[PDB]
Amino acid sequence: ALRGTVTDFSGFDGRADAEVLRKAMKGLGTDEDSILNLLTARSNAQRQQIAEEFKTLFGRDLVNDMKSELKGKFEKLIVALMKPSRLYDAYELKHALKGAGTDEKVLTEIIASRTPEELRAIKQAYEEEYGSNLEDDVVGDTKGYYQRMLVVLLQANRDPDTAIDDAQVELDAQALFQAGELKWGTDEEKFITILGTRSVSHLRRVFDKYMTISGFQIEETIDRETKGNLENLLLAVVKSIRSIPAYLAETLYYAMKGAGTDDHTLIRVIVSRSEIDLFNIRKEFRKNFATSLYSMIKGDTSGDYKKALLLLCGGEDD
Ligand SMILES: [Ca+2]
Ligand SMILES: [Ca+2]
Ligand SMILES: [Ca+2]
Ligand SMILES: [Ca+2]
Ligand SMILES: [Ca+2]
Repeated sequence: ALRGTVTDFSGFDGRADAEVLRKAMKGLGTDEDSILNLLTARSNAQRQQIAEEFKTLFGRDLVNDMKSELKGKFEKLIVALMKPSRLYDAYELKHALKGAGTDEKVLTEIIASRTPEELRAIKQAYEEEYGSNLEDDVVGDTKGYYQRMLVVLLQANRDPDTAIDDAQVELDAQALFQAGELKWGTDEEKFITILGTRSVSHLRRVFDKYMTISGFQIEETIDRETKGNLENLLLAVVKSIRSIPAYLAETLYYAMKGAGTDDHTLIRVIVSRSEIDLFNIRKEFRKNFATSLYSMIKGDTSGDYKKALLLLCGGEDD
């Protein structure tokens, strides 16, 4: 059921494509249109081969060439599109941790919505690319229970999905009830362990049972019990447990919504998910926000940036 919007090009000719790209940048000016139309029509793996051919044919670096030709957000998008899939998330994480400050929004968004299998891969790529340990970096840049919850998640050791044990579902729902609503203060340690290590199928049942017992959806309790980064993280985990696509569709909505656009987030979610579940994200989006992702992007963005974006997204109605 998980569908992306970008797939492998049928009659792919890495060499032919490279020539088209050279021609589009050679001499005075840039044919941004041909670049944009070609790249959003190739899978990430094909973009990498195109980059290889371009280098053996011209002895020039494609990405470095595009960076000198392209400008602004269009450049940022195309550059993101050229990053190998297995390196992109690591790349975004590294840059969220970089600088004096730390972009918790990015850490929270990626660590909460990625599966353990994905976190495992992201950690390997991170280390072999930046020569640093992802966990060490996160710990060094975060504090309190927010940091603890991230580290628990980074262990990529969530319980596997097996037959649901009802007594166990009851036990956990009551535990969460006593750890929050019935407690003076909050036992965050309890929330972290349960929310961070139980299997996804188990927690979905726990969320429902928790509603029955308390009359509150777990999200309401989280909002009532916590605040700050921890709150954001816990809501992200809960939301992702329920549906990653729905969670990401929501992240997108709020990136555009307001005034102006959180282009970094808009670019990050579309590119990182283009070959995973961007189609599903499209569906959850229309259902929940009554708008088509396409129409939303088409109204908040402009220029080639907007054209490339819509081509990667697609489906005006879906
Ligand atoms: Ca030129
Ligand atoms: Ca530039
Ligand atoms: Ca309380
Ligand atoms: Ca709150
Ligand atoms: Ca806006």
